[PDB]
Amino acid sequence: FRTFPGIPKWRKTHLTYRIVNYTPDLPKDAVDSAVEKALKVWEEVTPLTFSRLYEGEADIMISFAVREHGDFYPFDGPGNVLAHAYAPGPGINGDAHFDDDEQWTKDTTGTNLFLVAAHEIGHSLGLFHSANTEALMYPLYHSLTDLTRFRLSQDDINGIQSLYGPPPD
Amino acid sequence: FRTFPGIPKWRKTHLTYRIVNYTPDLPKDAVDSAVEKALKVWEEVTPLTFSRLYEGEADIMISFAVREHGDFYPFDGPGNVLAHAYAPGPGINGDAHFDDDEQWTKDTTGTNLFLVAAHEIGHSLGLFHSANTEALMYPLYHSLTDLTRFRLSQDDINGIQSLYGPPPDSPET
Ligand SMILES: CON[C@H]1C[C@H](C(=O)NO)N(S(=O)(=O)c2ccc(OC)cc2)C1
Ligand SMILES: CON[C@H]1C[C@H](C(=O)NO)N(S(=O)(=O)c2ccc(OC)cc2)C1
Ligand SMILES: [Ca+2]
Ligand SMILES: [Ca+2]
Ligand SMILES: [Ca+2]
Ligand SMILES: [Ca+2]
Ligand SMILES: [Ca+2]
Ligand SMILES: [Ca+2]
Ligand SMILES: [Zn+2]
Ligand SMILES: [Zn+2]
Ligand SMILES: [Zn+2]
Ligand SMILES: [Zn+2]
Repeated sequence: FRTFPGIPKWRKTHLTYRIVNYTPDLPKDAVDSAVEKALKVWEEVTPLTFSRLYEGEADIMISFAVREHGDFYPFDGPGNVLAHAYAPGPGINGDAHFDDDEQWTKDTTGTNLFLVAAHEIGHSLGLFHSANTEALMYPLYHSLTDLTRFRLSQDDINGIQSLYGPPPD
Repeated sequence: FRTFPGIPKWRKTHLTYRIVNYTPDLPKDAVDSAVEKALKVWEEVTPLTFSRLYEGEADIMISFAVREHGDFYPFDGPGNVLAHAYAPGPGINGDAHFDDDEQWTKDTTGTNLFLVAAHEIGHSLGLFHSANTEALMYPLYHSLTDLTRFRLSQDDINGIQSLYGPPPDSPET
């Protein structure tokens, strides 16, 4: 795993998230579920808890975008960069952006929203790209048919606990 | 990507550089622009920033030299070795020297100063020679045309970020 104990991690255990907009690719219920599931992968092995907001600035602002979208890193059309996120902090830090030029799907027939969102929130919590190839934090989208086999790698758990510790239970 | 033995890296996130002398090959402003652009490629993907000094010792002392020049490794005349730089650290470390027996150029008609300067500053920041053929840090200068297309390869990016991490306000690229 790769962390950089200069860069601040979140100073609190309870984080807020807000889904700012929805992709035409999927039913709003699936976006909500994918995000919820992605957040749970991390709450499970740390003492981090999350709550949703519908107005104001949540710590982790989640949005779909295309090309230029208000930050210094424009998306690139179809494929390649699927989404990006910023490490802990105020403002844009902790935010996660998803490229709508990708076809977001609940299965593996396009870009699986859940898996990429899980990786993105990784970034939102202070995790950087892992060198380990089976890690969720590995920067490579494998059109991984077996979503039924997904499991956070020991590397991912080791990395996120390095910053926040284990769950209290 | 490779690092120097022992992972030396700068501890400060902000470094100073000073251009000590100028080559007869190019006007001074073109030398300055090539160096600025060479520093900029790395600034863009790390938390590192740089500031120019015009007197005294900057972390990264940049100079043109020929044959013996006051250090352990004399240059070798036209061709072959083009420049050499030192790993992060005090004094001579972090410095970058360019062989003036090469024809330093703004384009590809001679040895592109920008390109070799970018590889040298790589060295000054802690990166060693990549075994990956398309990495700026591959130790071979080549028959490249499009300077316009220039972008650090992922291997160079993963190298320098393994050392410094990415820009604080930026995603990992
Ligand atoms: C080294 O840069 N690589 C990158 C930059 C960007 C990324 O990691 N964003 O978080 N891409 S990506 O968008 O293709 C990507 C994003 C999420 C992911 O989840 C499993 C795997 C790959 C891969
Ligand atoms: C033993 O290493 N081989 C070497 C030693 C020396 C070097 O790497 N200086 O940094 N050379 S070189 O001078 O030919 C060289 C320098 C810069 C460069 O930038 C794109 C490509 C090649 C190639
Ligand atoms: Ca894209
Ligand atoms: Ca935020
Ligand atoms: Ca879409
Ligand atoms: Ca020095
Ligand atoms: Ca030479
Ligand atoms: Ca010359
Ligand atoms: Zn963005
Ligand atoms: Zn990523
Ligand atoms: Zn020298
Ligand atoms: Zn070199």
